[PDB]
Amino acid sequence: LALSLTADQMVSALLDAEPPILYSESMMGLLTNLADRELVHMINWAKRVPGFVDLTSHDQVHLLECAWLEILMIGLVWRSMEHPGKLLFAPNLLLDRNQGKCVEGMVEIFDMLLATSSRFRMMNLQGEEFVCLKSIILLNSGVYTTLKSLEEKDHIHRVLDKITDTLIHLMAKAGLTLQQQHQRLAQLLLILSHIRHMSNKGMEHLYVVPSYDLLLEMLD
Amino acid sequence: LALSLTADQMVSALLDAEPPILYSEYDPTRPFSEASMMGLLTNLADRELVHMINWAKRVPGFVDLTSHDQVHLLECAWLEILMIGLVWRSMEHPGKLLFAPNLLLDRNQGKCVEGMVEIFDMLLATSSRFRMMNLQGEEFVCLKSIILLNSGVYTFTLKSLEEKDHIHRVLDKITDTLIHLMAKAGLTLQQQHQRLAQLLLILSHIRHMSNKGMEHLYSMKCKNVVPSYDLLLEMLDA
Ligand SMILES: CC1=C(c2cccc(O)c2)[C@H](c2ccc(OCCN3CC(CF)C3)cc2)Oc2c(O)cccc21
Ligand SMILES: CC1=C(c2cccc(O)c2)[C@H](c2ccc(I)cc2)Oc2ccc(O)cc21
Ligand SMILES: [Cl-]
Repeated sequence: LALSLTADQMVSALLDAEPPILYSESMMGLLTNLADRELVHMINWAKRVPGFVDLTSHDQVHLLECAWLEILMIGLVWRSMEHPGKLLFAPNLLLDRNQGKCVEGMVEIFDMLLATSSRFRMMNLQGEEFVCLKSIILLNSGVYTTLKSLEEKDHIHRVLDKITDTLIHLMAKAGLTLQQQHQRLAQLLLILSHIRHMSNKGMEHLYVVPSYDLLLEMLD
Repeated sequence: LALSLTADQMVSALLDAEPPILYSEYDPTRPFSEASMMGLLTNLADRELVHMINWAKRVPGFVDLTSHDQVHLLECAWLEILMIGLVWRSMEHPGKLLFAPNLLLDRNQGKCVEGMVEIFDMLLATSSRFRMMNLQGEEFVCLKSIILLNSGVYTFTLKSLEEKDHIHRVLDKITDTLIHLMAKAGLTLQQQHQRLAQLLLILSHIRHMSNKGMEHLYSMKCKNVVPSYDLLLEMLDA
């Protein structure tokens, strides 16, 4: 059924799955409390990504274990798009570069986050595109790791071809030429490589992580 | 000159500029210790790096950048670049990595170094994926150039914006080149989009392997790992 979705239906479902923008309640305390609350919505958001519930729980948890920080980051970067120089962690928590210095080592990631946000800005990324990218992150990041082993990986890649299709359909409908569609597709997906980088540097900086058993409980 | 190339001229440019396959140090002690295996791999990686600098200077658009940005892009990209070279070389060797034609290692010989087994398995997996996708050489040289230009672009003023804008134009051209090969090979427009995406999603995996690898090299206290920024600017000169 997830494989039979049209482009419009794919977008419509992902737009409906979007978690809410939460509010903040030492600076690590705030961000952590916040990220924990965003995490719970993310689990329930992931179950509404088409094709995700068609996976075993082992593979749902593995995809979530490899993607959770990329997912928080792309959401953060998206929120902040219309607030240059600042990171809109929450509407009552708009931090700038310099306030990143409050915590040692945080400055570096803060600046990468900002740059991404500026990149999305000057590409003028759309909310329709955003939700497609966020799902690609979910499905794509942990997939490169028996009877179920091959069938699941194939399913995931066929879904990903569908989100590709969606992204293209959206671009065509927006008035982009074929060449322009290809290019914008590549530009968006190359930015994902930067978000992986940021996720690894942030995951390193946090050394405070969802364990395999932890996430398995939340799906159920 | 760079943005005036055609698809065909771009491929040829990148194909001609490919660096050579090199051999490991000959007649090392086998089996290896955790030290000697790293010594062989490190001697080999260092030697590849010199060829990579001269390769980087032939990727269209790269020399058009100031010297500070060229060194920045290489700092960010060098291990990703060494890793995709490896993955490619190891495509027709299931379950094995072809570090050198005289150094073909399986999963078990990665256990010889604490922590390498993990990275090893990520490299094998990526290698299989290229095999199943049937990655061509023409596509490979585009992906390699894409890693070089893109990995560091989002991390560096009127001119600092001119340099980004330029890099993205070249990148936009390598993308056209990728598509043009896919069309020339006779894939449908849909198939073309899906393959382009599958390929660029893999770069995301390569970046993850490169960060982990970078973490691993720092882990076992290798003084010094990584080409320092100091080091690459030396080699970039003439
Ligand atoms: C990019 C970013 C942060 C960010 C992330 C890394 C570095 C950095 O400088 C900022 C921290 C953060 C992220 C994750 C985090 O996870 C903690 C793990 N949880 C505690 C539970 C187990 F005890 C699971 C803590 C802080 O705050 C955020 C948010 O609140 C919401 C969205 C993005 C971020
Ligand atoms: C991927 C890789 C290494 C590798 C693989 C797994 C883990 C790891 O830390 C390094 C290791 C390496 C050792 C020292 C340095 I300085 C750089 C790379 O040896 C290599 C040689 C050539 C090559 O193309 C890739 C590698
Ligand atoms: Cl939205």
